[PDB]
Amino acid sequence: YTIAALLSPYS
Amino acid sequence: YTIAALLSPYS
Amino acid sequence: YTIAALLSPYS
Amino acid sequence: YTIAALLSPYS
Amino acid sequence: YTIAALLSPYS
Amino acid sequence: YTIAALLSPYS
Amino acid sequence: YTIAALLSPYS
Amino acid sequence: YTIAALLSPYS
Repeated sequence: YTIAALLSPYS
Repeated sequence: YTIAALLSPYS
Repeated sequence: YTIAALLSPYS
Repeated sequence: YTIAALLSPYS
Repeated sequence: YTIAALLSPYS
Repeated sequence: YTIAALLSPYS
Repeated sequence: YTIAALLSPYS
Repeated sequence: YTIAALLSPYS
């Protein structure tokens, strides 16, 4: 399988 | 702010 | 007799 | 994905 | 902050 | 199969 | 001839 | 996964 996820939360 | 992200999942 | 079978399961 | 299989049964 | 996530993949 | 999960996030 | 077989796969 | 197979060839 293949998975790609990106998360760049800012405050 | 600045954000740069790249994702190239392959299968 | 003769037999030929191929199986390439992927996940 | 990639798959290559050959079968030539003879009788 | 508060976060709640559940993942139960099966095969 | 069987699965049981509980999540009660508070803020 | 006589044959007896049982299979109960579970998931 | 689950698999169940039976084969009783006779001659």
